[PDB]
Amino acid sequence: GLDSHELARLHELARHSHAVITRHQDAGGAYPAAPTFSAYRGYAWLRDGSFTAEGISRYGDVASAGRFHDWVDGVLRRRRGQVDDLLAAVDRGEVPSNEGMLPTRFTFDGNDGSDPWWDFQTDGYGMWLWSVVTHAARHGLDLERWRAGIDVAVDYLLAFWDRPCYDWWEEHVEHRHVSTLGAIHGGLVAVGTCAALRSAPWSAATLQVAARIRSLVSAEGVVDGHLVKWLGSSAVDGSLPACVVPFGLVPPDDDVAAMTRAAVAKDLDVDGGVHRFAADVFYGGGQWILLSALLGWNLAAAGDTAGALRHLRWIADQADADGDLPEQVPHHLLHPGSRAEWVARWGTVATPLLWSHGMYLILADELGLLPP
Ligand SMILES: [N+]
Repeated sequence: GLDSHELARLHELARHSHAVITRHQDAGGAYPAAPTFSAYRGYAWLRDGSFTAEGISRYGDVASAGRFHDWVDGVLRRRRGQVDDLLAAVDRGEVPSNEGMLPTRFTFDGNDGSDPWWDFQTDGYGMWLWSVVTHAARHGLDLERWRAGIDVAVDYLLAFWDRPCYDWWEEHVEHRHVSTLGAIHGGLVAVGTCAALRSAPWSAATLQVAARIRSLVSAEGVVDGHLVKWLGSSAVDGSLPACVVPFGLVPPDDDVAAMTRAAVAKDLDVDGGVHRFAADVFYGGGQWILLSALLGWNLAAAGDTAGALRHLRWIADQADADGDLPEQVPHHLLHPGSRAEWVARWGTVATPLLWSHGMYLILADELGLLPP
């Protein structure tokens, strides 16, 4: 199994992951993506923050995770009128432009941090529903604390789930991305199957829309037995295992789950470090900590503890002298000639990336390795 040498190092990286996340959590409750990376500093993402919050909730820091959910909830209640206006526009047949949608980046005070024409994404609102329900179930909490923000997110996603948008990586606005569909599905099934939310007006609708998402993925999101990066594509994306665990398009034991884990591993995993997609030129297309953790989580869930452990160890080997985990490492580059221009333009790779730490904690917990 694991010797005292490796257990001590993995425990310390878990302790440090909790510390770096809670040290950089904003006073208002937001988790930032990266406190010192030029292009990300000063902003929060619901994607990063939701997976971060789920690592912290598993770790057992109820107070920290709860302040994140408070933050998100209050940000979303503030958009009640914005969401109602977009729904009324749809009802009039005046479909709003990407420029009018809810944002991707948030400032720590809950304002738009970016222009959605350039980065419109719907996945983070589905990930937040999955996160807050999973947290409340784990710690026995009353979801009425965050219900009015849940209601905004649900209403928005029931309207806009089928809209093309940019993927997790802020690319390809014209497409419908399977890990985006998957994030929405996970959020909708989490609220639709939640006994505390049984009387919500949208209860039945969330499970009917989740079924519509699965129908779309069955028709256009599966090729040669595996999920694909966007509807109508043949290629895989490193984000796709999230459609198994945690978002539940198919269970871990399904043939499409197995075929998707094997395709991601064959096409994108080098020596334990998982690339985003074949064409990735961002910093040369490096190996992403959070994706090695996502694949490891999916292997643990399917009963492949050994494969899970190999990916955990790979991630632990990327910690720097202070125990900080970067976004990505360049040990294998898909497009080595593209790295220099990114380092010149934005600097050295985001380190720490809080989502890297959040995912480390999830995978550690899946393997029973959080300090006792
Ligand atoms: N699991």
